[PDB]
Amino acid sequence: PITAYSQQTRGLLGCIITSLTGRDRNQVEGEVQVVSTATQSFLATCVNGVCWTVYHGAGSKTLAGPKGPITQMYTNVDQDLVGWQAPPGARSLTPCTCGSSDLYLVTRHADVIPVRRRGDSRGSLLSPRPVSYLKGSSGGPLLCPSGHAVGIFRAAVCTRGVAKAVDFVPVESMETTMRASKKGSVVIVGRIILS
Amino acid sequence: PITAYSQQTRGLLGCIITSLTGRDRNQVEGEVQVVSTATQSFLATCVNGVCWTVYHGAGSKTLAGPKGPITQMYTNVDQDLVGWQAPPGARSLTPCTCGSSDLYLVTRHADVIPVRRRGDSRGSLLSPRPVSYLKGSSGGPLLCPSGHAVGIFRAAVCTRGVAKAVDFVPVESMETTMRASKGSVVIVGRIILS
Amino acid sequence: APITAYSQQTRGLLGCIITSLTGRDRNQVEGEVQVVSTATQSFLATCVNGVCWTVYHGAGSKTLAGPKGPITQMYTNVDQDLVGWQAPPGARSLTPCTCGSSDLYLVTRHADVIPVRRRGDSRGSLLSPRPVSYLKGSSGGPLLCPSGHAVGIFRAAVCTRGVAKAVDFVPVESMETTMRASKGSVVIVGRIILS
Ligand SMILES: COc1ccc2c(OC[C@@H]3C[C@H]4C(=O)N(C)CCCC/C=C\[C@@H]5C[C@@]5(C(=O)NS(=O)(=O)C5(C)CC5)NC(=O)N34)cc(-c3nc(C(C)C)cs3)nc2c1
Ligand SMILES: COc1ccc2c(OC[C@@H]3C[C@H]4C(=O)N(C)CCCC/C=C\[C@@H]5C[C@@]5(C(=O)NS(=O)(=O)C5(C)CC5)NC(=O)N34)cc(-c3nc(C(C)C)cs3)nc2c1
Ligand SMILES: COc1ccc2c(OC[C@@H]3C[C@H]4C(=O)N(C)CCCC/C=C\[C@@H]5C[C@@]5(C(=O)NS(=O)(=O)C5(C)CC5)NC(=O)N34)cc(-c3nc(C(C)C)cs3)nc2c1
Ligand SMILES: [Cl-]
Ligand SMILES: [Cl-]
Ligand SMILES: [Cl-]
Ligand SMILES: [Cl-]
Ligand SMILES: [Zn+2]
Ligand SMILES: [Zn+2]
Ligand SMILES: [Zn+2]
Repeated sequence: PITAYSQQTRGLLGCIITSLTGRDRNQVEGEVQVVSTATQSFLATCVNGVCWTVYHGAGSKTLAGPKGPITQMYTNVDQDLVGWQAPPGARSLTPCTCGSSDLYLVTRHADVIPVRRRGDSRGSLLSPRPVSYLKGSSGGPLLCPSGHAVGIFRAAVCTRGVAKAVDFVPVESMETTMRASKKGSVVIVGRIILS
Repeated sequence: PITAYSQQTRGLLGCIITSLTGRDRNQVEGEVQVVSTATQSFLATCVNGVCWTVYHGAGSKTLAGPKGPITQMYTNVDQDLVGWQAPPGARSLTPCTCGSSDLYLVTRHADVIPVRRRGDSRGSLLSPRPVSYLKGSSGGPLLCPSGHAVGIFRAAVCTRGVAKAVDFVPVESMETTMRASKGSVVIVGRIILS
Repeated sequence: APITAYSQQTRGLLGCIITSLTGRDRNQVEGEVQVVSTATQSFLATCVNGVCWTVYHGAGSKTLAGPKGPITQMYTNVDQDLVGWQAPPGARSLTPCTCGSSDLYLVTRHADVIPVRRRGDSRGSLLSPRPVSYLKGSSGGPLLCPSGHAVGIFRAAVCTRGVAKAVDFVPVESMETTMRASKGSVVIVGRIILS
């Protein structure tokens, strides 16, 4: 069912300047936004109109947006989780409600990697890959077979440079951060379309 | 016998434009090229006129050339291998025929690390070093004592931040690849051998 | 702890790049630990007795950008992963520790003050482990005793499964053994003030 492809929209130049100005008037499209500070790149996934990514990529940094920089609405260092108001045009994934243990991690290179959930915030890859297959995909989505968000990719367990299992912030942890709330900008340099 | 030294030729700014334009009018020299996207760096080894490197660094990107960007001539994801037409000026290594297990790995820093081959695509360092010695040297060559290409550095077995063994695409897999068949990757430096 | 810290960014990537090329940094220098960068990677440097020390695996044999142009290395020790420059005017200097305490504190680029238990000449254990990301990019940062004196600089970490448990450092002694025995410039892009 689940397939994906990537689209690069900027170079490092556009990125650098966008970061400095915090002003991105490119058209936002897709559910998964390929994201970057000037010095490191990772993914940001959208759920419930909020654009979620990891703190170990974003920091407390703002998001470059059409009317200037967007301050983080949510920030949870303990859960390695931040979130901005999703910019106009960005599609939002719906949270999973079926309880499927068969998860699908989508990577920055638009690979769809099977995972079996074996814990609340953790699961094993059905076939190990070199860690390069995952690196730079933090803040990417884990999807159930219906393509609903179960959680966002946070870390991976590896040995001898081969990743055997993953760690993610579940979608429930987001609801808990959301309720509990109640120099450079991060830049959208591409996206990953789903289906 | 084997020795090697490095030469940088571009800054990151130079690299950024050369990447976007896709046009590199610099003089290509050496057998091993220090290569970079705008955002990561590794190596590319030339063998029999083909300029090889790793997919996990270069993706499916073109290579900035003196008459515009050059499209990958080979792309084997499963082996983590990509190849371009070697750009004019580059020198080319010849595959090893002597079957030696005494390999020698050349790094981006130009260190010549002795490796004992212990499998088709696998070998051990005679004395371990910190992973930082190797990191960024994917696409670099592993050389027999006579200075010929046996393979191409791909990944490393490390623990506690020290590298003990390596994994490399053998020069035969390249022959199999050859038989079967936004930004450009940029040459920002090179490594001269002897 | 009597020891607390915060960081100040002073440059961005474009600013860093130019300054690397020129090797001329006219920015006013402050604090003991300097956030340091080549164009393509970033780490830390610590001042002890007028000498600004960092890791070779970050700086190599690069000059340091200075107010009257680039500063050649005063000490280089690749066996120990150690390099040092004359501390540029403005830079405050920590003092070597003499109490022989084993209750060390690692300071990171994100201004975290991590407890460590010295368990060897040049090695220690984190009192409570953390994800490796907490340490990455903090090489050349200070390990301090309870009195805020230097015992050594952060060099490497022992990790498994993405969690850092122990660390490896150059002792301050080894620097005194270096002191007796003996294209781009590295650029300061921020600092970390201690107390
Ligand atoms: C308790 O739950 C967790 C659980 C985890 C926590 C945590 O995970 C960070 C993880 C640990 C480390 C890691 O997994 N390995 C070394 C193993 C090999 C690589 C595995 C491949 C991919 C991994 C997803 C990934 C990644 O792609 N990152 S990335 O995109 O490349 C990038 C650096 C942003 C550019 N994540 C990641 O690589 N890294 C950090 C922190 C926090 N860090 C900080 C600051 C100081 C950086 C604050 S919080 N917290 C946590 C909490
Ligand atoms: C079956 O044989 C192999 C066998 C291996 C395969 C594979 O190896 C990638 C390897 C696994 C990981 C790794 O070794 N460690 C974590 C251990 C610590 C570091 C050891 C130091 C240096 C290592 C050589 C090195 C390196 O220098 N890389 S690099 O230059 O710095 C750089 C990021 C590109 C800039 N290689 C590398 O670091 N990494 C990838 C893929 C493919 N990946 C993909 C995409 C999605 C990225 C497609 S194919 N395939 C494979 C196949
Ligand atoms: C004998 O004592 C030691 C002992 C160790 C030696 C050594 O260790 C460097 C260590 C080994 C490797 C490592 O620990 N891991 C992969 C594990 C996961 C990460 C742990 C997190 C943080 C670590 C502190 C740190 C760091 O933050 N680095 S950094 O800032 O990000 C950066 C790349 C510079 C930008 N250091 C570091 O990560 N790395 C290298 C060399 C030498 N290297 C060279 C050249 C060839 C590069 C010359 S010497 N020497 C040594 C000597
Ligand atoms: Cl390691
Ligand atoms: Cl800048
Ligand atoms: Cl923090
Ligand atoms: Cl990390
Ligand atoms: Zn579902
Ligand atoms: Zn030979
Ligand atoms: Zn003391």
